[PDB]
Amino acid sequence: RELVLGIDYGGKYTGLAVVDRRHNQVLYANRLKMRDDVAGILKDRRKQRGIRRTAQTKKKRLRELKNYLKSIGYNESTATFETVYSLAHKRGYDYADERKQWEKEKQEWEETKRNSRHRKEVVKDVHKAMIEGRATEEQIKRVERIFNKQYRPKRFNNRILTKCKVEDCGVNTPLRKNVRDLLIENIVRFFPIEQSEKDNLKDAVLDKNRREEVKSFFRKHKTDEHIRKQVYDIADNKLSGRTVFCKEHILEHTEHSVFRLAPSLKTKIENVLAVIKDEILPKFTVNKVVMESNNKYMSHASIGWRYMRDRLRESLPIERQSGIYTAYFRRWWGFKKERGNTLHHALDAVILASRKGYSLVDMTLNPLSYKKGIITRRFMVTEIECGKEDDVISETYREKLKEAFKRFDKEAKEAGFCIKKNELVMSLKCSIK
RNA sequence: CGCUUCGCGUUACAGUUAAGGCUCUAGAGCCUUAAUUGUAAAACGCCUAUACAGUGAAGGGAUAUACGCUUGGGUUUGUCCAGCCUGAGCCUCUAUGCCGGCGCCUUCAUCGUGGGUUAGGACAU
Ligand SMILES: [Zn+2]
Repeated sequence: RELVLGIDYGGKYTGLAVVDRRHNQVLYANRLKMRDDVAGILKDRRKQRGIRRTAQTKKKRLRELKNYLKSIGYNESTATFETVYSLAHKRGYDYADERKQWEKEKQEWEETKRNSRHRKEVVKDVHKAMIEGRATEEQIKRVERIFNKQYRPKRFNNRILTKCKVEDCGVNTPLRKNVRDLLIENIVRFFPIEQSEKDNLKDAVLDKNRREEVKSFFRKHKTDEHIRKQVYDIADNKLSGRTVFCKEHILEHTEHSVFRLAPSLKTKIENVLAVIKDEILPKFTVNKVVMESNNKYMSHASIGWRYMRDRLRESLPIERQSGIYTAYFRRWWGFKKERGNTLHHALDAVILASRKGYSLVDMTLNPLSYKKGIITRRFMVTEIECGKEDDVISETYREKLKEAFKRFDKEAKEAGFCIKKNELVMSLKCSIK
């Protein structure tokens, strides 16, 4: 009995099916929803880790400055100590601190810039502080090595690590800005020009400030706009992330032959395997046809596909059907493909595990306050949500808040809630229920 | 998946200022709410003492070194991991921070007591 389990893996939903290949009977067919909340949770972890390690570095800098200043005779009371210890909590940026994310971060930088200073300002301020406090010059020079000190090393050059795709080498892929010579040529191999012209284009695009010859060639030669964009991405050194798999396999990857993967992808695959282990109990599948996508003559094995095959063998022929046959037998057996349809995923899993014939008669079936016994935490006017405006303890600003959220239904500056030193939004105490 | 500060915000304490009042007899005190200044905390825990930071000097720095490879250790638990930190030869793969000046290797004095991780993915319960 050829019980073949077919798994169609989308970016969000996943279809599972088990098709007895005699008479193309279907013994199991199901859909499953994958966890899409893991990347945001990891982003929350990254933000929390950055906050905690910034606080820890602040503690280390404060302890070091306190120890040094008490060593050179500047006790806590010293008017020369309090000024320097006050500027230690606010040392400022040392000029060392897709479009939506850029726009978003750009605003917070300006937000930080509108209410902070440059390292040089806090430093010239500790200068004037210790130049009238009789600190000679060496001691002021030694507190500049505490203000302008990095405690945890900033190591970001070789962190995002990707292995190769061809599966017989899992070596470290280089960054896109290191193997540009192997990158640009990967474009020009599929070009209808002479090899000498290929080398001339290599020399022109590969920096050397010779983009005018690149533009002249591109005006002269008929070349696609996406290839135009890729070449100009190579030439302008705007490349980000690692290269598309290792150097010896950039130019040759037409032959076939995984502990590292995205943890969101890993937990999606494990959820699918959790459902698979609920298929495994009552069905012994002798073969597995899997096509893992987003939504022969195929491309290389996907990292999620490879991890899925390895974990399926751990929990056996596990093949990957081409998209041509699956797409053909799909619409030809009725209906078409819909992105985000769970039924479509289930029926693609049914088709994937089915024994194909040829010429339609086979496929059957933040801390809080605890004063006076009542909880009252402070929330900014931006952080106060509608419906819960009555929890504000401040009766002086309660009417003002509700009126602004009704009369006016930037708005805070219009409503006059930017009353601070740097015109920041004020915060009100709200009674937590 | 990740490094890193700049902040913002929260809580706790100690002050100051501005309103809106309760009590004593124009004044005094404290009640709330805003703003402002200063300090501290932001996991608990686990693991470091053979570890970690500072100080000054000789040493290497594209035939150093490691964020790179192999194998461990901490986090690490009921169990396995991810990430981060790190030991040890490793240099095959990964690559270079800054304008000799950063990191690194020992070394006295190290009096020091400091350091890493920290609620995320699965199974069982
Ligand atoms: Zn390769």
